[PDB]
Amino acid sequence: MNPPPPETSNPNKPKRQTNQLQYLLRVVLKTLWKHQFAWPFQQPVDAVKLNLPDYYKIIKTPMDMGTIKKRLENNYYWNAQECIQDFNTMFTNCYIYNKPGDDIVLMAEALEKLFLQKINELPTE
Ligand SMILES: CC(=O)c1c(C)[nH]c(-c2nc3ccc(N4CCN(C)CC4)cc3[nH]2)c1-c1cnn(C)c1
Repeated sequence: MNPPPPETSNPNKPKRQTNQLQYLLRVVLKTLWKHQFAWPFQQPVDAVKLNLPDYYKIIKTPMDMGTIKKRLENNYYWNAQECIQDFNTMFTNCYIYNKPGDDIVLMAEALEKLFLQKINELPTE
């Protein structure tokens, strides 16, 4: 069964827009979005559709680039580090639930390299 997707806005959580957050959406997210291995990470894991009845029994902090995209578009993050933590959570969840050698793991490893490749240099203030 699928839990509700992660929130992309919160009236109690303060919003903020920075140069690095604009960079994280314009170049980081949107380039990773166009990678050939991006399709398994563009939406929350549908455990019912994907026949993964144990996914949310294991993953208690799910994350995907679709949620990250909407959060960046809604200025959900306070700074760039909070957004980067969502990217790291998405990758770590994939390595936690799956095993080395899986196609999904090779695809997450390729996106993670390109992710670190593009956050290596961020704009200043
Ligand atoms: C467990 C795991 O780490 C996974 C993650 C983070 N994501 C997927 C995943 N698998 C998919 C298959 C198809 C699609 N599509 C194609 C059509 N398009 C419209 C978008 C939806 C999206 C998919 N995401 C898996 C996965 C690996 N094994 N399984 C059985 C699921």
